[PDB]
Amino acid sequence: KMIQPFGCLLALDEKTCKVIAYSENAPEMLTMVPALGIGTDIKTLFTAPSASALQKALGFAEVLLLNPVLIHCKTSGKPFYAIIHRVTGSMIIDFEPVKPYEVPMTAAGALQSYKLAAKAITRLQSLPSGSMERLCDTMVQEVFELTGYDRVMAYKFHEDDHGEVIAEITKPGLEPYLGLHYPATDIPQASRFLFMKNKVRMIVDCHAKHVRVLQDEKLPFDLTLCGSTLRAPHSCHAQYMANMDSIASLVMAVVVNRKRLWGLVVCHNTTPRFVPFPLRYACEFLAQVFAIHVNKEIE
Amino acid sequence: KMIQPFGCLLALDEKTCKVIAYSENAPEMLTMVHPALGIGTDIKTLFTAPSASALQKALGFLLLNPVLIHCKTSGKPFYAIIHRVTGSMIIDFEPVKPYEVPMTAAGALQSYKLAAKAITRLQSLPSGSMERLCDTMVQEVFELTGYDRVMAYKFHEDDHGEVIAEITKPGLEPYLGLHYPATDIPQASRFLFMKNKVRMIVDCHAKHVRVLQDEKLPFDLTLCGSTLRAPHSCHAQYMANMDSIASLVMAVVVNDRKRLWGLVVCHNTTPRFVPFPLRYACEFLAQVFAIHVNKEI
Ligand SMILES: *[C@@H](C)[C@H]1/C(=C/c2[nH]c(/C=C3N=C(/C=C4/NC(=O)C(CC)=C4C)C(C)=C\3CCC(=O)O)c(CCC(=O)O)c2C)NC(=O)[C@@H]1C
Ligand SMILES: *[C@@H](C)[C@H]1/C(=C/c2[nH]c(/C=C3N=C(/C=C4/NC(=O)C(CC)=C4C)C(C)=C\3CCC(=O)O)c(CCC(=O)O)c2C)NC(=O)[C@@H]1C
Repeated sequence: KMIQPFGCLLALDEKTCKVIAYSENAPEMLTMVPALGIGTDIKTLFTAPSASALQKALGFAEVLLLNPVLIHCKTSGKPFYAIIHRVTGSMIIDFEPVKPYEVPMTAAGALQSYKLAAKAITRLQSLPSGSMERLCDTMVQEVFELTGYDRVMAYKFHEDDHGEVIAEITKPGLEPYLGLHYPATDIPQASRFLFMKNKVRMIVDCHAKHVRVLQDEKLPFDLTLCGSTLRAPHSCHAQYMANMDSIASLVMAVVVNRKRLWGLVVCHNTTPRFVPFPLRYACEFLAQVFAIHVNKEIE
Repeated sequence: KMIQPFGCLLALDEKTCKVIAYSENAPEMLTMVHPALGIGTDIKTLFTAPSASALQKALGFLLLNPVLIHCKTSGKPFYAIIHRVTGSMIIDFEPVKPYEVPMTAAGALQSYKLAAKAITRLQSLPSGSMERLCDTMVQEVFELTGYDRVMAYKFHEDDHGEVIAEITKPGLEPYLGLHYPATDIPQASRFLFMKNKVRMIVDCHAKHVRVLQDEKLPFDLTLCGSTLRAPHSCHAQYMANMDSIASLVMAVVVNDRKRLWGLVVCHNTTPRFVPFPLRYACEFLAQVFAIHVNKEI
């Protein structure tokens, strides 16, 4: 029930379209502090066509969900990307903030993001088969040019489930990890499914003060939120990251197919870092492609 | 000096950033009709400030397209697509429904993601069959665009064209295997096919619109590369006899030793428009198709 404080979270009831859980920083972020709490209808917060654009999604099944919806707060004119997913009877929105001079550029930032992702995919296919080393080298390189982080590493999970840094690129001056071997318990099991579930997963600042999520108290159970892109890490991984002077990361999951988590393609930064939803989504596609050629060379 | 009427055009002086030529419809599309728009207008008066400063930043450009803009009072939104010529900067304006503006980026990711699916089905093909390559592409395109008819043209060594791959909606006469003379496509239309990469005709019976420029302009304003450009009135008549009212053409250039190897072509039986992000995503699907075509050769 914790989320990172670079965006905010709102869950709604699918039938009524009324807030049934909100993150602690939502009302400061989305209104002028007409208020926001349990109960709020969403027409009272955004402009009409953002509001009208959210309600259409209720109807779309999750084989027709198209993110991000670009929204504008009613009064402030403040613009966010809204990022939807569905857990049985309930909608859950991640809002992520848009700088104002990006609003005119949102279609062609989308297009460019995929354009780089697609090209890097071409460089992948044209590679001669046989070598896991040049493949995984190309993967981490392309991801480095694509994402700008301070370090990029692939991992590979052996049958014991422990991992070996099998590939690596960094900006000049940083200590290497290429080759090293760490224990299978360094990544807990329920974390491993979560990676499998949210194909891309992002931590903007491990020293962030995290924020709480408040649900309607007339619900007899607790609502599932670990799908949200604003999922807050465990405080244990946050200290591990700070000690090793990696403060941001972005993760990609390597699921082959007999379906298994093979590995992870990862970026680490030594200062804060935020990449917006159009990129993260491009990386979903690169990840699948990479999973397919990894499985090919196993054969 | 004419453009298709679904959009409107503007060209700006590269130095002063005021209008130096405008399409006749444009005062009606951009202003809800000095006259609000003519030779001399500052675009600062036409649009809203961040839409205007979005445009002024392209004067320093590398160019990314399309820039969504809004008009001053109405708030009508447009995709604004930009390209460069010698002393000026040209803008095509295309219409964007006001209640889909929240869905712009998602309609942009959703198109380029389908194109990228087609690119992997192509590259995973067993090599050694030009017939298998084209048959997939025209079927991949056939699902991406949704026109009534997709075909491939191959240009022989005497420049005549052959329909070497096709897939259609059921009930239409197939044109597969047909040959046609070289004079059906003049050489200037082939160079423009190489330069625009992807060209669209929305309604070959649409009445075309003239572009007016101040005649004291010290150079001629060329609309060669403008996504609105009208067809020559000869092709709009040949299209009607074939029952094709709208098309979408994607050139297949090899060694980009540059030569136009052929075309991937979409014809439809009723008017049909597709917004620029998709066309942009197919602009890459063609390049990947030309790269595999050259391998087979
Ligand atoms: C505390 C409860 C335990 C814990 C939790 C935890 N760890 C992760 C993710 C990673 N931990 C990694 C560990 C290693 N081991 C190495 O040798 C190494 C190089 C210095 C690292 C970083 C590791 C590889 C990951 C994967 C993510 C990554 O950035 O590479 C998580 C998931 C975080 C999330 O919410 O996304 C949790 C909860 N880790 C411990 O060490 C404790 C035993
Ligand atoms: C009048 C000046 C001449 C003319 C001009 C013209 N033609 C095109 C494009 C095409 N013409 C095609 C012709 C054929 N011939 C066939 O047998 C056949 C199959 C039934 C067709 C469609 C042809 C293949 C094209 C290419 C475009 C396409 O639809 O695939 C153009 C270019 C139009 C533009 O502005 O983009 C012009 C100017 N065509 C004639 O027939 C006259 C002799």
